[PDB]
Amino acid sequence: DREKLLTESGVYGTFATFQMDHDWWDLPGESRVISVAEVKGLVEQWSGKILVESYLLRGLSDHADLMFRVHARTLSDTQQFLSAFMGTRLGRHLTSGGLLHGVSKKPTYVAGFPESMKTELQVNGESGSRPYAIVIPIKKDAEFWALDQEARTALMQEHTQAALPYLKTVKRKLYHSTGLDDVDFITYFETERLEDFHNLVRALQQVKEFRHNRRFGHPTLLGTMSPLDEILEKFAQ
Amino acid sequence: MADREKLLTESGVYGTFATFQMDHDWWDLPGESRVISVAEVKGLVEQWSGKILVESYLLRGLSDHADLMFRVHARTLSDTQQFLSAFMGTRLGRHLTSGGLLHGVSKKPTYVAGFPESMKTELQVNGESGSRPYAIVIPIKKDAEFWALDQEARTALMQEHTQAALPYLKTVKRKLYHSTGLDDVDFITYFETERLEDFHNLVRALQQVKEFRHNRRFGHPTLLGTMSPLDEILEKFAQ
Amino acid sequence: EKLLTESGVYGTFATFQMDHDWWDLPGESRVISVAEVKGLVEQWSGKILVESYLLRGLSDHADLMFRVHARTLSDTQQFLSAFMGTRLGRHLTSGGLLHGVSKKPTYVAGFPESMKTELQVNGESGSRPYAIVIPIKKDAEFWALDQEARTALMQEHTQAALPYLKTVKRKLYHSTGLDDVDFITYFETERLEDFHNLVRALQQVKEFRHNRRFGHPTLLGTMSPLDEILEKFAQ
Amino acid sequence: EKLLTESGVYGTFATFQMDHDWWDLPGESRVISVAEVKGLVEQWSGKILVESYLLRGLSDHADLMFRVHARTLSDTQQFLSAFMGTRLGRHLTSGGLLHGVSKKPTYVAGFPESMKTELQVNGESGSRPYAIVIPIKKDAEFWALDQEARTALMQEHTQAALPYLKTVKRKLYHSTGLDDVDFITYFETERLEDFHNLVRALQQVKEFRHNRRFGHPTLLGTMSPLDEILEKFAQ
Amino acid sequence: MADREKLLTESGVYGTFATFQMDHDWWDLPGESRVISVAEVKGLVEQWSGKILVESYLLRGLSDHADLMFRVHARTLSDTQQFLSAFMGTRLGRHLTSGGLLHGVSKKPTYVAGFPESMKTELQVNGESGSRPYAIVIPIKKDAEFWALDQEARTALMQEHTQAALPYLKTVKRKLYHSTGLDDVDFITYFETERLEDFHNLVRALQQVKEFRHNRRFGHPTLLGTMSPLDEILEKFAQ
Ligand code: HEM
Ligand code: HEM
Ligand code: HEM
Ligand code: HEM
Ligand code: HEM
Ligand SMILES: [C-]#N
Ligand SMILES: [C-]#N
Ligand SMILES: [C-]#N
Ligand SMILES: [C-]#N
Ligand SMILES: [C-]#N
Repeated sequence: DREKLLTESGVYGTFATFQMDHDWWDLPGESRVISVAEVKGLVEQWSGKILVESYLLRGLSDHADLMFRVHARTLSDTQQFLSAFMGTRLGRHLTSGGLLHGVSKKPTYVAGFPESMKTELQVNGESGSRPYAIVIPIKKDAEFWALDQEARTALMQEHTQAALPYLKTVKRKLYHSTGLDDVDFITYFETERLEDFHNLVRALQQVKEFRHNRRFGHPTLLGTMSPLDEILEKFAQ
Repeated sequence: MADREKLLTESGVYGTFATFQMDHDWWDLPGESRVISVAEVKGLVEQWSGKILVESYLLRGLSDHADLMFRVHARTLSDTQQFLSAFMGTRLGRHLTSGGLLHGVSKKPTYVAGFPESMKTELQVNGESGSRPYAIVIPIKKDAEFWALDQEARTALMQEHTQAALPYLKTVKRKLYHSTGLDDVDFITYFETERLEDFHNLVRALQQVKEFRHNRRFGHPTLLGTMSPLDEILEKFAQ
Repeated sequence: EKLLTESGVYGTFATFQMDHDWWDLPGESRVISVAEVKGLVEQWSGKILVESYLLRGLSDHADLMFRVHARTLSDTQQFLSAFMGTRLGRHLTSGGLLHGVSKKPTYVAGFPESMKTELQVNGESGSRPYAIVIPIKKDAEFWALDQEARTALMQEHTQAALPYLKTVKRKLYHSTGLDDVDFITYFETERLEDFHNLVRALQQVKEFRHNRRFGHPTLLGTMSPLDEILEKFAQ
Repeated sequence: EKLLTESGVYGTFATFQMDHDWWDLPGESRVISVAEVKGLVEQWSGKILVESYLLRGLSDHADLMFRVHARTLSDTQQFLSAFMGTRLGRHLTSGGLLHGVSKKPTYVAGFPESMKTELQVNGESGSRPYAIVIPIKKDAEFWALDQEARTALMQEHTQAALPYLKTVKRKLYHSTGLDDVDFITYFETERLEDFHNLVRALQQVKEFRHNRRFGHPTLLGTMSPLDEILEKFAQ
Repeated sequence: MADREKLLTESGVYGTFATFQMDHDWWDLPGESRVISVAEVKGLVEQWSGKILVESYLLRGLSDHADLMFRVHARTLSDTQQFLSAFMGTRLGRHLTSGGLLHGVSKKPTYVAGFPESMKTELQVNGESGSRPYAIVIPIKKDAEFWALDQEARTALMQEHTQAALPYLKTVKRKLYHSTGLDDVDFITYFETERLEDFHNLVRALQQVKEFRHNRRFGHPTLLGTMSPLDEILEKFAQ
């Protein structure tokens, strides 16, 4: 039910990044192929309860080789899966990178937008395989929360407005992360055109809302989306 | 039989949050050797069950760079020190990197007396009846501004704080430790909940009151975990 | 070169540091590993451009840097993932990693016609020049400004730098959204004291105070062919 | 004794953490290592004073702390380099390291005569008391004030602390120029709840807002003879 | 015999500060093997005795996370690069974790000319005649404001700076390297002294002038060490 998890509300989303130790290559090739096999099996073992997608950060994001985007209706399940993964022979040679959670929620400000804008917001992304993926954690300043509903709705309409020209070439998803870690939002983007995504962020950097981002990125995780087998394959030969 | 509940609720009781992370080499130990290690620890906690209260949380896979957390109640910190030092001594403890470590006294309320009587009434309910609830720990440091204020001013801020939280008194258990002078934070807040989505909302609500902007440090780290008996946690390290 | 001057070309800066246990390897093993990499680079020399810098002894916690030009970052990813896969790469701790596309000038058009002319000069005729890389993040104020305001700030920026237009080669990469910086600046020079003066000069204009992040890290190295660098790793 | 109260006596705070690979050592080798250190300390007990604190289980990433007094830092350097040279010292990752000279009072003379009187009492009747160490750095503003202004700030500081003069011993080291802090504060007490109140009290005076750095780390430990501390690592 | 001092006093001479920390595995080497390693380095330095000047400082036990520091003078940084790369290559170097690394040009005074003639006279004095003095290194970054100032304003600030420091020209040797553009600081300051208490007072004095508040970065790290010949430092790593 990928359909259900990727779009519904109440679905927790977790982003876990990992980096491979050096002593992993001190292991003989044989030991490594077995290790890869263990993990692929574990992920397949969980495919019933949760969704797991893989990203190659190696060579695009500093100090990170692999990232999982995990959807689940409870974080407990996500915990059980991640603790197991980190337990495997492969997991034991991975230094845990960033770990961020956030629930997907129903839109809060879109209702107060022009009806013509709601129409355009119907489109989310393109039809693409092995797209780039970008993840940007966000913390708002105290000011942002002090604002009243009308004020923020105005800021968001300005945010949305600037982004409309990229509505097709950049898929987007927003996770509400407050209280589960040190950020207010987790933003997630898929795109085949990074030059568009770059322009999309400069455009958003010029709206008013932007200056309220006490934390913007750190880390800004850039990677290529790919099946788990092809990623681990690189660590076996 | 045993008034264990006193430590968990009484005032003057020091409360300590110690996190640990497991080394990679812990699995170089044979599966059997690891299960023996669990028993060593389980016994040690039981040996101390007279002097202190110890509760366990699985942080692995929810909190970055942390696998295990203990919430230790004790009427003096030397005792907590001895136990934690002993724990780190067990075979298992020898393969644990000490993570964050925070202390704080639980005290009788300072501002609640100046609230409306209807508010004092509602604050009697603390949490739900739940087993294996999520647990959250958020360290907090107030800015210099906050301390410069007078009692009346602060009493007003906290009354606003309480009001914002009222819709969540049931679905979120709470406890506050006074941590100033024992480390680099002023308070240690601790919460149990079965619905994190509520807790998320509880925090968005508090983010919008006045008091909030006086938190020079809020979280960093924000420790999220599952509450569970010590056996089941250590069991996981024996696969 | 097509990649070095045209727009739309991604530029990537990847830093590496050599592990201690690398020298525990026997002399033979070290030289064979060197050969593996040299081959990998030529293997990619068709799809991408790769240049090397010895940071060892000039930049802290860094021995080596690659500047990789490519029309897609996927290629750069594949190459870097491969490089770190070689026996040599397996003894390298990934240092800093930054990407940025080369873009068509945004403010130069609004400059005086005499200034546009002078900007045609970029650098000197030099081999094995020093190289410097300085990442930059602008503050929120800077983006809020209007085109005229920014066009003005940059014109003052350009003005301060004109006396160094000859002795300092320059290139600017637009890095926003691919990492935690807005620009990646890259400079080649034979005279660092000139480059030092160029930066002290720029520190005094208005624009400068809008650089929320300036350096961190400031990567200083000598430019050199890949062979000569790895050779030091063949002792 | 001699050193703990006179001026011109440098005081050094050194923290250490025991590595994991220490428990891979056989039990005997560890006791021999323990014996080594105990000897080195007694060997130096003539020239300098050294005291021990068990931070293990009270301060994160710290097991042991030394408070070393000496009339010159040269001596303290020699001792600390030697200590870290010992078999045990080789299994300790150095934590924080801070220096500060003990100096004669600067602001106390301008206080009320009744206040000078009360400050004569310093501490309690305690054995194996808790110890707290808090580094402090003042902001630029604090130094900009004139002597009269600061003297007022200190008098408000002193006033707030008077109720705790008996249950809390204090010592102040002047650390500017020997590291990245201006002051190192050190306190012994049997009641932490008192010390807690002492710090909550002082947080409310005016002076406090001038502390650009407060703690980081705030080292909490129990004071104990070196023998009983090392004993735990010989099991 | 050797005009070594060309580097220590001339302008246009790059000065580089490199710190190192000794790995744990260095003591796995047999005693004899370590002494040979010392000889290798002593030789490498003497091999370079033509092109550069190298001085050594023992940071072990005075500076956090650092054992050894080199102050290297060279007319080009490439030479310093090659030397440091060779040094880091030696048997000894292979067991050293590279700490901080900072470069800076020695330049002729910019503000001293605009001072009173009585002040220029006093500034002729630099330091004392002392052996094995303490050494301090403080990296510095000025804020944007400082550069926005005009020459006259900065000259005033520096004259106030100089004035505050006049009482210490005897007990504290000083040197200033202009570091902007070679790393993340604008200046590298270097001091030798037999009396740290004097150096301490010197810094409180400078903390009270106007100029000081423009130091966006001050120290971090503040490197304190004892100056000594390379052999006696390395000698300590052989026992
Ligand atoms: C085509 C691109 C984008 C579109 C259409 C878009 C639109 C929106 C909309 C409509 C909302 C609020 C809707 C609601 O909660 O009811 C929102 C929220 C948000 N967006 Fe975007 N956005 C885009 C790109 C981006 C980018 C590139 C970032 C980069 C950081 C970003 C960061 C955020 C954050 C942090 C929020 C949370 C604000 C809040 O709800 O309080 N968005 N976006
Ligand atoms: C159901 C949820 C909550 C309720 C009913 C509640 C209520 C209260 C009350 C009545 C006090 C004053 C008690 C006293 O010290 O006399 C207080 C203090 C405090 N609360 Fe909460 N609160 C809730 C949630 C939270 C959360 C979610 C946080 C932070 C993440 C938080 C942080 C604090 C802090 C730092 C204080 C100490 C203020 C001080 O004594 O100076 N509280 N709370
Ligand atoms: C001889 C030396 C230099 C010259 C001639 C020069 C000239 C220019 C020019 C003409 C532009 C406008 C680009 C455009 O219109 O898109 C520019 C942009 C820029 N320069 Fe330089 N520059 C020099 C050195 C430097 C240095 C040393 C730094 C930083 C350490 C730097 C940082 C930047 C940045 C961050 C931008 C992009 C600003 C923006 O597009 O918003 N430049 N430079
Ligand atoms: C019983 C408790 C305390 C007493 C009686 C006390 C009293 C004093 C007095 C009289 C001075 C001025 C010394 C002089 O004239 O040179 C002073 C200095 C200082 N105290 Fe305290 N204090 C106490 C606790 C604390 C605590 C708990 C802290 C920090 C958490 C602290 C931080 C400082 C600092 C940073 C200075 C140096 C100020 C300066 O010289 O510029 N003190 N103290
Ligand atoms: C006896 C001690 C000292 C004396 C006589 C002294 C004197 C001077 C003088 C005359 C200058 C002007 C140099 C020029 O024209 O370029 C200067 C520059 C400078 N001094 Fe000192 N100083 C002393 C100590 C210190 C200390 C202890 C520090 C920092 C911890 C320091 C930081 C600086 C810096 C950063 C500059 C460069 C400012 C600029 O060129 O914009 N000085 N000093
Ligand atoms: C915005 N997603
Ligand atoms: C609120 N504890
Ligand atoms: C300037 N590039
Ligand atoms: C106050 N020492
Ligand atoms: C002034 N050095």
